[PDB]
Amino acid sequence: GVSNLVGLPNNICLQKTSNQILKPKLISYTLPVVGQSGTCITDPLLAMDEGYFAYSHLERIGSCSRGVSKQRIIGVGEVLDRGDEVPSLFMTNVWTPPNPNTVYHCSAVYNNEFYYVLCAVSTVGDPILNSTYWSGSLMMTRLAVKPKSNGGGYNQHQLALRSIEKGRYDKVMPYGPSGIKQGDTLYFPAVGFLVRTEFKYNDSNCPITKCQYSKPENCRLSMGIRPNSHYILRSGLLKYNLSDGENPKVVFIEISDQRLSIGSPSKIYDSLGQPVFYQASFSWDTMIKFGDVLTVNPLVVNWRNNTVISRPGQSQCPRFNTCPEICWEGVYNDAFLIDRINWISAGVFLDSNQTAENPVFTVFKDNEILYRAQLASEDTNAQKTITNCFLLKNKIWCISLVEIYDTGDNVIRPKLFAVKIPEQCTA
Ligand SMILES: *[C@H]1O[C@H](CO)[C@@H](O[C@@H]2O[C@H](CO)[C@@H](O[C@@H]3O[C@H](CO[C@H]4O[C@H](CO)[C@@H](O)[C@H](O)[C@@H]4O)[C@@H](O)[C@H](O[C@@H]4O[C@H](CO)[C@@H](O)[C@H](O)[C@@H]4O)[C@@H]3O)[C@H](O)[C@H]2NC(C)=O)[C@H](O)[C@H]1NC(C)=O
Ligand SMILES: *[C@@H]1O[C@H](CO)[C@@H](O[C@@H]2O[C@H](CO)[C@@H](O)[C@H](O)[C@H]2NC(C)=O)[C@H](O)[C@H]1NC(C)=O
Ligand SMILES: *[C@@H]1O[C@H](CO)[C@@H](O[C@@H]2O[C@H](CO)[C@@H](O)[C@H](O)[C@H]2NC(C)=O)[C@H](O)[C@H]1NC(C)=O
Ligand SMILES: *[C@H]1O[C@H](CO)[C@@H](O)[C@H](O)[C@H]1NC(C)=O
Repeated sequence: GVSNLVGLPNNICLQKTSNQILKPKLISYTLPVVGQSGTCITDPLLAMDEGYFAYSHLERIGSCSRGVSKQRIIGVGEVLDRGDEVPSLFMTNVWTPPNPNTVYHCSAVYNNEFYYVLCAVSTVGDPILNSTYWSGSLMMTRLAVKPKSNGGGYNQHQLALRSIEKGRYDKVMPYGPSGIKQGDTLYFPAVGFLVRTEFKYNDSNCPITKCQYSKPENCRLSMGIRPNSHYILRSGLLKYNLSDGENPKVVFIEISDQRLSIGSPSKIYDSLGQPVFYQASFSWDTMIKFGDVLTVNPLVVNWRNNTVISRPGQSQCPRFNTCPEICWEGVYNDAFLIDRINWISAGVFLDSNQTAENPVFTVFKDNEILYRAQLASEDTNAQKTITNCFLLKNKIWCISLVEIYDTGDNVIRPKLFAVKIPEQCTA
């Protein structure tokens, strides 16, 4: 079957090459995302663990940003080899909340037959864009990956969050596609909203050395979505111990201050016997942020010193920016570690400076891109990108979800690709 990337997988190519040895296969049609002309599919989540996956999206009628929310899909299922010997996703269980207008920022963790999905519940829109008026309310659903006919609360049911420990943070919420379980406590990528006049930051920790026109205040102002924001954002994890009587709390853990950046969508995952953490770059530090997790609680991450991977921005903080500016921009494009011995990772990235376009599956190390494969056209518009890799017959496969703009219908939709990591550098 399909299993996590653990133990001693088949060899992969380790050399920088321009040979086309990556051969992505399009596998969207196994999920309900091929879509209908007058509908936009937005706000996707994909998560994978132990032969299962959780998937979520919102469908809007008309406009992609201001359209009417038709339905929120939350499904789980299994990753299975089609006869082809190629992995693909198959739903087994799907749920829709009663009110699709109010669910935001879902995040999934798998544990022993069930996926847990933590979401924000808001009556004032995306909580990030109006945080003062957001109530801070949360919701968690449990889905069985193996539905059992008329299974009452086994198949689906919601859990009650009657206690949130958030220390000195006003509000706390899930903020990233997926997390990890730890026999058997759950950890969700999350973010904390700290009242700005409580943020202890020493401006003399802001790298201005040969950054022309970069005031040392910039690193503190950029910790909120706006230089005058009431809150600043701090990434971290939400802990949820399943073995806590009957009302397990949720405890916020903040990310350490090494290479601090405004809280943004993040991800924690298990690769080869140890957890990795990825944090999207939504401000001035535009080089990819991920690394082995030194310790989970408290959270400290051994950020890689990657010099080749970045992400497109706008005028102020374009791709490859490293100088402290005041900005809130960027895109979520994560990377999955596939070989620790050599620290090689795979991800889909947008190969452009100031426009979100040209999605390229790329395998890479800290200072070298080894090889790559265009996923669409060089002026294809794209956004969020979520990669998970695993084993199929001891061979490493990755599955990437990529938000692509469809020029026919003028709407975005998730495309799924399955990519085998080449076991040799010649075709
Ligand atoms: C995120 O969160 C909150 C929602 O809780 C939102 O605040 C609300 O925003 C709307 C503005 O879009 C505002 O409604 C407008 O209010 C003014 C009257 O202003 C004052 O009246 C209230 C009565 O007690 C008082 O409580 C406050 O002092 C309030 O400031 C009104 O002039 C507007 O009407 C406009 O003109 C035409 C008239 O025909 C309307 O038909 C049309 O709808 C117009 O918008 C409008 O009603 C509302 O009062 C705010 N709610 C409160 C509690 O403050 C934030 O705006 C939002 N923040 C972000 C970044 O999105
Ligand atoms: C990346 O570079 C730093 C500095 O050379 C390495 O050492 C520590 O890294 C962390 C992460 O940014 C810093 O917060 C510490 O101050 C560094 N300690 C020092 C000065 O030795 C780090 O190990 C490198 N990461 C990699 C790729 O292993
Ligand atoms: C996209 O942005 C990058 C970063 O500024 C540009 O690449 C740099 O181009 C300058 C030209 O002065 C070189 O000195 C640097 O070495 C480049 N940085 C690296 C290592 O990539 C790039 O040219 C931009 N794309 C364009 C031309 O629009
Ligand atoms: C950090 O440095 C700045 C400037 O020297 C200072 O304001 C601050 O007090 C220092 N650290 C602390 C908390 O003492």
